[PDB]
This record gives sequence, structure tokens and C-alpha cells, in this order.
Amino acid sequence: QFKNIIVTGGAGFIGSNFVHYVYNNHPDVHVTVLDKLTYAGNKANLEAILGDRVELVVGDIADAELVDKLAAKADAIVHYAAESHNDNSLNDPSPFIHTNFIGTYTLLEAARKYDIRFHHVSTDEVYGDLPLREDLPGHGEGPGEKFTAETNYNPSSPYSSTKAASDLIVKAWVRSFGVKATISNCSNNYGPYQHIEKFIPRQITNILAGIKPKLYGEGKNVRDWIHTNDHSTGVWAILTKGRMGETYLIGADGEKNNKEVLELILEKMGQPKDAYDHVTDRAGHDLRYAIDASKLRDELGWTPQFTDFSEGLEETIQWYTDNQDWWKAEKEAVEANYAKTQEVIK
Amino acid sequence: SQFKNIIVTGGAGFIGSNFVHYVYNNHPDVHVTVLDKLTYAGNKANLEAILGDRVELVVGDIADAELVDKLAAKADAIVHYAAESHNDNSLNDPSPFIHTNFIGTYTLLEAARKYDIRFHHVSTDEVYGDLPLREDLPGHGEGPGEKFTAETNYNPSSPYSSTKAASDLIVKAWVRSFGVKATISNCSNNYGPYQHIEKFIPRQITNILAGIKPKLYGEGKNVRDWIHTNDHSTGVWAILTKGRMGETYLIGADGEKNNKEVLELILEKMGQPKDAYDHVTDRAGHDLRYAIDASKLRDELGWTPQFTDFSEGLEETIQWYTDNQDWWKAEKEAVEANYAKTQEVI
Ligand SMILES: NC(=O)c1ccc[n+]([C@@H]2O[C@H](COP(=O)([O-])OP(=O)(O)OC[C@H]3O[C@@H](n4cnc5c(N)ncnc54)[C@H](O)[C@@H]3O)[C@@H](O)[C@H]2O)c1
Ligand SMILES: NC(=O)c1ccc[n+]([C@@H]2O[C@H](COP(=O)([O-])OP(=O)(O)OC[C@H]3O[C@@H](n4cnc5c(N)ncnc54)[C@H](O)[C@@H]3O)[C@@H](O)[C@H]2O)c1
Ligand SMILES: Cc1cn([C@H]2C[C@H](O)[C@@H](COP(=O)(O)OP(=O)(O)O)O2)c(=O)[nH]c1=O
Ligand SMILES: Cc1cn([C@H]2C[C@H](O)[C@@H](COP(=O)(O)OP(=O)(O)O)O2)c(=O)[nH]c1=O
Repeated sequence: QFKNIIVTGGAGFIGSNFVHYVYNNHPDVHVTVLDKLTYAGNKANLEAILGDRVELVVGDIADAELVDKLAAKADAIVHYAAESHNDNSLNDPSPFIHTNFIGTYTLLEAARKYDIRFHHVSTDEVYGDLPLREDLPGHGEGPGEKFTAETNYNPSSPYSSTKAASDLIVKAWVRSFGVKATISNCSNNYGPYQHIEKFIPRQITNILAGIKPKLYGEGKNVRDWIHTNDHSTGVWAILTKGRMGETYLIGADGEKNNKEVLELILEKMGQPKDAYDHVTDRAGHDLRYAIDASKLRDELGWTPQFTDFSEGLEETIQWYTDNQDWWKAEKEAVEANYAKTQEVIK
Repeated sequence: SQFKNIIVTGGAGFIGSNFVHYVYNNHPDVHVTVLDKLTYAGNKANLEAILGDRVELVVGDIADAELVDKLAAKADAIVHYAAESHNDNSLNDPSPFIHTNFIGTYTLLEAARKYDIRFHHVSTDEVYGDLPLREDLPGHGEGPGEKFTAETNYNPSSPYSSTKAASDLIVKAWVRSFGVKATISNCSNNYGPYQHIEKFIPRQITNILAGIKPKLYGEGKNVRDWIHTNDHSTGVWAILTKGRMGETYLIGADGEKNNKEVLELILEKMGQPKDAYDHVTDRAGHDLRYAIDASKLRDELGWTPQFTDFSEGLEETIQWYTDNQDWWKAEKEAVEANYAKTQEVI
């Protein structure tokens, strides 16, 4: 029900995947991507589909003058733009404060001015940490053993804290000014086009480059994995059918500890089960994340389609193997940056 | 008295100036450096009497990283009161709230991290949102969740409360991620000497003294938990010197009252008819009832409020504004004029 939408952060991982989704399934919609092209922005993620349906505008979401020019011609804003890596936020929180909070505020004021639709894309990390299933009476199935729309905010890092802060002002702008906004908090995404600084693609590409995979500590931490294609359909459902002012949780019930994920990657790529390095653990590292997506399923009828992790991972490994020119120019620089704060445990 | 050289941000304001006076009179071994921007709310007269070898006033912005670094380099603690504190102003122009409440707190946190010094964040009960009236609660206000506690979910309604809540979140993340030595306090509505005339109680008192009729938003059923600024001061001191690192403490004196009954008591004490006031346009997103359970502070730190008699406290406050008319007479006209731009008798 929208014809001219702005997608911020559309040259990144999750955002570019959403743009591809629109280009393929809703050809009647025009998309204007607003992206600053930081270390994480890549024109290659959109180059093949740029045209009458999709255009790219290079700029900052904190640039009020530019945002005003674009907002005056749109009927909706889908907001993905952000500094998204915890490890980078621990080394230098500056850009997180700027982009995640000030950037969201700038966009909210534009939505208010032109009275248009706004969907805020956020993360499950705003809720903090959860204990491992082995230490819970309900084994992870009981009340409060998973995140729900009623869970309190309790972020652990500069990244999750600035995202949570942005969630708070979006909701305040709805109650105070009647902005037409909705919010989504999603679990860990994986799939094609994810930057190699992130867990899954870092291990896959290190192996392809003849470098040892890296595991933080002993790998006890748990993440709830969801394929980006399912994140895309969830956001589209909320954008077009959601209730104004509501928050929806997106997840596919795919909890796994880092150790088992790395072991699956090694096995699929024909490597020995112990061919990896244990490395310096992350400060304030979150233990377990888990999402209860009952609300979105019940109210909007959304159902994830990529629930077979083994197959999804197999296809992801093949994509990075078939598109080595997409990441090879960044491998040395990313690993060198990590070497400044991480070393092999022994 | 473990801290000998402290910085008090926003010390030229209402609550902050009362805290500086408290330190001057009860902890003579402490030197105080006040950092205040002197906005419409800052007033040098609130500190004049005690300025000298023991208390210094430095005019500046908490977002000025260079100035903050210079002052932090010679301090052993920072007590943070600086902020844009009025909901009504935040609804008219959120800009200064974004700047001061969030960016300002971030700047101070980085300075505390660099020099590894104590940091106490002064916050509000409004970060928790709103509560139903006691007559509409199954436990009449005495049951679980019928009052705010340290476990209550954040759910701010306005630009003011959401920016304050946002600052609370990054303070907690800096503790978990970087080991910053911070504590947080969330307090109920303060009243007493030196409060700006834009606030509820002082506005009604001074309006009567100036020949202007009091103003009540709607029917005045909204409820607030009143505490005398002197008890807020001793509460912050207990948390600063004995509080557990990383913990949040709620400050309150169990004094819930509805706006209507508070205004009537004022009219009565100042010899005015019970109907000598006007009903005016209600506040957008206006919060219903606020209530604080201060058990944690009382039980764990041994703190107890001394001004539990509201009638007596209010009497002394009316007397203060009556004996110090030169302190506010010059601002009366401007404040009421600003209000007239959005408020009309109904
Ligand atoms: N990675 C995940 O698993 C995940 C899971 C849930 C929610 N989220 C959220 O999804 C969104 C997108 O995540 P991602 O993994 O695709 O991130 P990403 O790192 O892959 O891409 C971020 C993108 O935003 C752009 N950007 C950064 N600052 C900008 C600014 N000031 N103005 C304009 N563009 C700017 C970058 O150029 C880049 O293209 C974020 O808001 C993130 O918090 C991420
Ligand atoms: N008034 C209340 O009932 C109340 C209740 C609970 C919590 N609080 C909190 O208590 C603190 C103080 O409240 P208040 O009523 O005394 O406010 P106030 O309006 O009386 O004073 C604010 C002070 O901060 C200064 N200031 C504003 N922006 C600044 C900046 N960028 N740099 C430096 N100084 C700046 C102003 O000049 C002023 O002296 C706030 O953080 C507020 O959120 C207030
Ligand atoms: C980047 C990276 C992450 N990890 C871990 C840390 C996290 O528990 C998990 C995913 O990390 P990451 O991809 O950074 O995502 P997020 O912090 O948002 O969940 O993988 C490793 O073990 N090794 C690595 O090289
Ligand atoms: C300033 C003012 C406030 N009020 C009400 C609104 C609030 O419920 C209450 C206190 O308002 P206020 O002093 O602005 O404090 P806060 O919003 O931080 O609680 O008094 C009036 O009825 N009339 C007025 O003129």
C-alpha cells in the first residue's frame, strides 16, 4: 500500500536483501536507498538491480537538509541504517552515538513533518542476556525463558544500548506526536552479502583463504539464527499490515551455541573438527539470546520458510565460495583490525 | 567524605543547587566545582551565598568535551544533574533534550572512563511510564507492580522522559562493557525552595502572589509522589558513598497526591476561594499516576526521609516564595506568555 519508499542502510547486509525482495516481488514500488557507504556499505550489493525501480543516494541519515528533500517525495521510510557491530562499538562508540541515536531522531522529525509511515528495524539485543537452557527450570520453554514483547530493556554494550535508546524515542514520538510508526526486534541474521567481520561469514571466508577460524572463549554462547529472507517477509508484513505503535519480535526458533555452528561449518567444508583457534573473549559478552515470535505469527500470519539451518548454511557457504571477488579485497584488513585486540589462547 | 574534589553538573538549577548547599553545610572536607550552562533554568543566585574557596562555578556545556576533560582531570567524582527537565518544553522543541540529556551524558561517561573516577547519574521516575489510579487497581496500590520498583520496565511517554531513559541505558552499558564506577537514582516529583516558576507547585503559588489565577490541566485527577528536595539530597549522598556499583536505587517518601487536592491546599493556605482557578488544555500524552517503592534504598543503605509532612513542607515553601519575590518577579510575565501559546481556559 506504498508506492515510493525510502530504505535507509539499503547498501548493507539486511537492508540490501530487503531491497532485492521488493525489486522481485513488488515491481510496482519505487525504492530510494539512502546509504552513507561506511566500511559496511557496498555498491556491489545493489549494482545489478539499479534502474527505474531502484535508485541509490549516497548520504548521512543525520543530514537534515538531505533527509528533508527525500522525505518530501516519499510515502514511507523503512529504517535499517546503523553501526551494527558490538566489537567495533567497544573500540570506538562515537559513530554509534551519531548514527544510531541522532540519525533515528533526524528521521523521526522528518516523518512527523510530512506525516508519513515509519518502520524501525531493531535487534533482540535490546533485551540483554538469558541463562543457558541447562540452567533453567523450564529448559528454555518456560515463562520468561525467552524474549517477548513484554521483556524489559537491559542492553549490555554501546551497540545494543544505542539501538535500545533509538527504540525508546520512536515509541515516545508515537505517543507524543502520533507518528505512524512500528518497531521490529529480530534475532541473529545470516545469509548472502553479510560483511566478513561477522561470525558466520568470517569463519567461512577464513577457511577459503587458508586462515584458521576463530572462536571466542570455548564457544558456549547461544544465538537464535534466522535467514535474512525470512526477516524481509516479516518486515514487509509489519509495514503493510501492522498496528500503529506496536512492537513485533521476529525469530525462527533456531538456537545454537557458537561451538556447534563452527563445527558444522568445518565439517561441511571438509576440514578437521579441531582446525580452529580459541581467542580472547569479548568484554561483557552476552550469554544466550532467544525469541518467542508468537505475536507476529498469531496477528499477521507470518511464517518463516527457511527453518532448516543445515541447508541454509550449506547454501550460504556455497555463495561465499562462488563469489570470492566480493570479499577478497577486505580479508587482510579485517583480520588485521582484529589482531589489535584478539590473540590465540594458549 | 571519601571524595574530596567533586564536580556537580547542573548545580545552578533547582535540585542541584540544593545538593551543593547540602554538601557545603554537612561535608566541609569536600571542594565542589559546579559545571552549568546557565540556560533559562540556571540561576547564579541559587549559589551566590556559598561561592568562594569551597565552591566554584564554571559556566559551560556538559557536551563540551575539551572543557569536561580539563575539569575531570582534577576531580574524584561526578554527580550529574544537568538536563533539560520540562516535559512541556520538550513537546514544543525536542532539540535541546536530545543534545543535553543524551549527548551530554555520553560525553561525561567518556570522561569518567578516561580518568577512572566515580559517577552518579541523577534520573527520574518518569522513565517507567504511567500507572493506573489506586481505585482502579486490584490491590489499591499495595500489590505487586502497583508502584515502581527497581525491576519495573522502562516505558517513557515523552521526549523528556525518553531522552532521560536513553541516558540511563548507556550508563548501565558503560558499567558492563567498560567497568565505569557508576550508580543510578530515579526519584519522584521534588518540591521546595528555588524551583523554577514553570513547574506546577511554584507556578500556582507565584501566580497567586502576582494576582494571576492558578492553572489546572484538565480535571486534575493525575497523581504525583511528592518528596522534599532536602530528602533527595541525603538520598543521593547515601548512594554516592555507599551504593553498590552498577545498581539502580529509587528515591521516594510515600507521598502520593492528585493535582486537584494539591492546588486546593495551596489556595486554602493562601486565603483564596476554593474555585479561584482555571481549567486548561491538557498535556499531550500526559502521564496518569506515578508512585515509588523505596524499599531497596531504605533496607540496603539505611536511608530515611525527614520531611514526611507535606502540609508543613508546602507551608514553608509558600513562605519562601513570599519572602523572595525579587527572585522570580522578573520572569513571571515571560513564562505565562509562553504557556498562552498552547494553553487556553476550558
Ligand atoms: N546483523 C544482525 O543480525 C542484525 C539482527 C537484527 C537487527 N539488526 C539491525 O538491522 C539493521 C541492519 O543491520 P546490518 O547487519 O545489515 O548492518 P550492516 O553493517 O551490514 O550495514 C549498515 C549499513 O548502514 C549504513 N550506514 C551506517 N551509518 C549510516 C549513516 N549515518 N547514514 C546512512 N547510512 C549509514 C552502512 O553504510 C551500511 O550499508 C541495523 O539497524 C541492525 O541494528 C541487525
Ligand atoms: N524537578 C523534578 O521533580 C525532578 C524529579 C526527578 C528527577 N529529576 C532530575 O533531576 C535533575 C535536575 O532537575 P531540576 O529540576 O533541578 O532541573 P532544572 O531545570 O531546575 O535545572 C537544570 C539545570 O541544568 C543546567 N543545564 C541544562 N542544559 C545544560 C548543559 N547542556 N550543560 C550544563 N548545564 C546544563 C541548567 O542551566 C539548570 O541549572 C535532572 O536530571 C532531572 O531529570 C528532576
Ligand atoms: C566475529 C566472531 C564472533 N564470535 C561469536 C561472538 C557471538 O557470541 C557470536 C556472534 O557474534 P557477531 O557476529 O559479532 O554477532 P552479535 O554480537 O550481534 O550476536 O559469535 C566468535 O566466536 N568468533 C568471531 O570471530
Ligand atoms: C505546570 C503545570 C502542571 N500541571 C500538572 C501536570 C502534571 O501532572 C503535574 C506536574 O507537572 P510538572 O511540574 O510539569 O512535573 P512533571 O511533568 O515532571 O510531573 O502538574 C498542571 O495541572 N498545571 C500547570 O500549570
